[PDB]
Order: sequence, then C-alpha cells, then structure tokens
Amino acid sequence: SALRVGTDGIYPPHSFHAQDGRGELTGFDIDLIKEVAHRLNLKVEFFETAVSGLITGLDTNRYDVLVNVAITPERQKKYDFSIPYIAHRVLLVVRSDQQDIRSFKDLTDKTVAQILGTDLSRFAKELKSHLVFSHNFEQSLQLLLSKRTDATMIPDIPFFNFLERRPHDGNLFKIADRMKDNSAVAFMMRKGNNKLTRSINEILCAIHLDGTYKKIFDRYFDKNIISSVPGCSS
Amino acid sequence: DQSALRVGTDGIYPPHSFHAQDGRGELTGFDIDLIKEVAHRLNLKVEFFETAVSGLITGLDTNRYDVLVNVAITPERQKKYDFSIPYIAHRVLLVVRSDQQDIRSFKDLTDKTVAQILGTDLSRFAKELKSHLVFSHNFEQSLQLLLSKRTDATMIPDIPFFNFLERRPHDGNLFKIADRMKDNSAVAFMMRKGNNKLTRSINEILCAIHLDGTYKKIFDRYFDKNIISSVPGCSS
Ligand SMILES: C[N@+]12CC[C@H](CC1)[C@H](OC(=O)C(O)(c1ccccc1)c1ccccc1)C2
Ligand SMILES: C[N@+]12CC[C@H](CC1)[C@H](OC(=O)C(O)(c1ccccc1)c1ccccc1)C2
Repeated sequence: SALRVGTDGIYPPHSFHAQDGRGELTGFDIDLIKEVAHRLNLKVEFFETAVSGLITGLDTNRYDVLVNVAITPERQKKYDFSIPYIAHRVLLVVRSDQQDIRSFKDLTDKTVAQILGTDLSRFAKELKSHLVFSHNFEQSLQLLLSKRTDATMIPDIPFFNFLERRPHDGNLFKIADRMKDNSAVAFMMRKGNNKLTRSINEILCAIHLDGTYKKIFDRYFDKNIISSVPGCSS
Repeated sequence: DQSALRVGTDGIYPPHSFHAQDGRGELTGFDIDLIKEVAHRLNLKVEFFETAVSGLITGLDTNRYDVLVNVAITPERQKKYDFSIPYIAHRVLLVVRSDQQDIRSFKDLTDKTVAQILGTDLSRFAKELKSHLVFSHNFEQSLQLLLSKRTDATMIPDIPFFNFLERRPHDGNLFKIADRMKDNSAVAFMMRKGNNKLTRSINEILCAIHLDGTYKKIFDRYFDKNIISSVPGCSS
C-alpha cells in the first residue's frame, strides 16, 4: 500500500514546499521517489524530520526510505542502498573577500557553519573548526553572508540552486576548494530489505530508459553544472 | 586467501579480461585486477573459470562460480540477479569501415550484415533489427570481419574499440564510428540472487577502493580517462 519516506522539506532543490514553503512537498528527489512509488503501485507518505534525526527515524522504523543519501563504506556496511541516481561535489564556500582560507586544511580554528548530524559536520569536527550548527543550506549561506561564520562546506547542487534563486546575492561568494572526487547519492533503506531495494532498482532503470529521468533532472538542474550517473541498458 | 571467490570470465577480451604475453600468460585486465583487489580485501582468494561468453550465465546459474565481471545492468537481469554498485560505464558504438556510406544509424542496420558474439544482448538487438548476423568469437574477430569485408558493421562498446586502436593504431584509419547510443551504460559485477551479504561486501570494498586512490590506479593502468567514462566516487 504505502511507501513511507523520511525527508526534510526545507532543502531546495532536493526536498521543499511549493509557494515559498506553503504548498506540497516538491523537489528532484521528491518527484523521483513519487514516480518510483507510482510505478510500484504504492501511495507515498512523507514524514518530515530534521536532518539530524533522519537516519534515527529509519532505524526506529518510522519510515522505510531516505532520499539524497551519500554512499559511504560505513553506511554501506549497515544499510541497503539503491543504484546511485545522482552525484554531488563538496565545495568549500567562503565570502569573496576572504583571504585566510584556501583549502580544507585551513579550516582549523575557523568558524564553520554545518548541519548537525552530517558527515560534513563530523569532518569539520576532525578539522578542529569551530562549528556553528545551521538548520539548513539556506541558513549556512546566510550565516556566511552576515559574517557569523567564515566558511561552509556545501554540496554543489544546493549551492548552485542558491545562485539561481538569488543571483544578485551570489557574487558575494567564492569557492575556495572542492573534494577531488564527486560522490554517488542513492536511496537508503534498512539492511535486510532486499526486495524493496531490487524493486526501486528495477524502476529506476525503467525511468532512465523512457526519458522520465531526463525530464525530472532538467526540471531542477543545469546539466552543464550538475553531474549525473550512467544509464541502464536493454 | 584461505577460502575462495569463484569468478567466471572469458580471457580473450582486452582490456577487460585477457592473458599476458600475447595470450600466453596469466589472466589480466581491468575487471580482473579489480576483482582480485576486492577478493584480497575480503580475505579470499580468487579462482577464475574461463568460458565462452555464450556459457557464462549458465555457469553462474549452475553454481560453478559466484560472480561475473563486466556485466551491463538491464531491467531483465535486475529482475533475476544481484548486481554490485556500477564500477565502470561503457557506450555502445556502431562501427563501420571508414569508406561506408549507407549506414548512419542503428535503424540503418536492417538487412545489413553485422558481426556480433552469440549470446550477447547486442547479438539479440542485431536479431531484432533484422540484420544478417555473422557470429564472431570476440571483439577482435568482429573488427577483423569488418576489416576484411565479411560484414558491413559491428555494434561494440567503446572500451574494447578504443583498446583496439591503442594496440593497432595503424589500423585505426580503416574504421569510423557511425553512431552511438544516446546514454552510457552502467556495468557491474553480477552474482546470483539471494547472496545479499557478498553483494554488500563487494560494495563496501569498492567504495574503499574509490576512497584510497586504488581505483584511479587500476583505471589509469587500462584506460584513457579522456575517452572512457567512469562512475562517481564514494564519500566517508
Ligand atoms: C556528506 N553527507 C553526509 C551526511 C548527509 C549525506 C551526505 C549530508 O547531507 C544532507 O544534508 C542529507 O543528504 C540531506 C540533504 C537534503 C535533504 C535531505 C537530506 C542527509 C543527511 C544525513 C542523513 C541523510 C541525508 C552530508
Ligand atoms: C552490453 N553487454 C550486453 C550483453 C553482454 C553484457 C554487456 C555483452 O558483453 C559481454 O560480452 C560480457 O559482458 C563479457 C565481456 C567480456 C568478458 C566477460 C564478459 C558478458 C556477456 C554475457 C553475459 C555476461 C557478460 C554486452
């Protein structure tokens, strides 16, 4: 019957509410999982939760799938993932006037804005940055803009979304560094949920093959900036 | 390396899987080096079984081995087998002789003679296009059938075709690419359905191999990163 999906509806263009937060859930990952669910003959139900609680919610069995999850070996050990459906690259973003920060290594004893309970937040911790925890990507950039923090590490997808939405507020940023590799992103389910995993994968390959994915992708991304994943065949 | 990972392969397909010293030595290739690598990190030793392409799936089905390499992900295969996270991607090309005029797309292959390997999806696609098939033993023979005018076309992934130009460059000018699939294709290891633990393990190890530079090393050993596409990395 239902596909229970955990998400946080304040992260454009992944997952957000239409009409400036007033309307239904929308976004790339939302449109895709809605699509997956329709083909599997399921009604989708979304549960809204802060990012810091999303994995906790999946562990607690409040829902069955998470969207927009970076594949890591730690997570691979402990959860099931679909085939990757997108890829992002991590950027170090500073204000355009910033001088002292040129690499990830320079973040030590700088104030950095990150989201509580994320890998980037943990990376910031290991670097011995001074963390300021923001509720989302919009607030990270806003903290940076108003000089409350000196840097943020942010995937390319939300950062470019921000420049698209607020362009004349965009040239106030510079990219100081980027990870050498881009990162596979997939749906995450609990381990030992193999049937649902195979099903999503089946359907994702169908969505590659019939042009639906290109439509959902073009709806949200500039294929000149945002990387995708290899297709499926027949 | 005191318990075995049984791998089915055909060792006449450079640069995926082939024998060193012009076919006379140990099994080698991108897919071979990667699965060997996977197996060492899993504390297994690898055992390879060589089989003609037409028989590989049957061997996995009858339990003579546990994994096939270089397998394109298809929804039919997804329905019936387990796959790892994609570790490479190829693109299908239509290759013709450089002088060829009448072939501009896949659709033009109807009633053309085409060279393909028996028991491949491209062979079945050739069938459906109402082409006249000449069955070759491998990619080298497909290109050779084309070269000597026994066939008019072959459909070949980019990876072996470019390997061929690397090995025999002075023969490069005899071929042209008439068309390519609009999408590239994910390629993975294929296991039998039901062994989820081995699947997760390979995936774990592949992501580790992304992260420590080993994948870059194996890839650069075999491919031109300006021609051949790869898959996104992992994070941590
Ligand atoms: C590097 N890292 C590590 C943890 C996480 C995945 C990748 C994080 O990114 C995120 O903020 C989420 O992907 C997210 C983003 C928008 C909407 C919903 C969720 C997320 C966070 C924690 C758990 C799952 C997803 C940055
Ligand atoms: C695009 N496509 C579709 C059908 C098939 C899988 C991928 C074919 O490629 C192959 O010849 C094999 O991948 C192969 C190649 C070299 C060494 C070992 C195996 C293969 C053939 C049959 C069954 C599994 C793999 C081309």
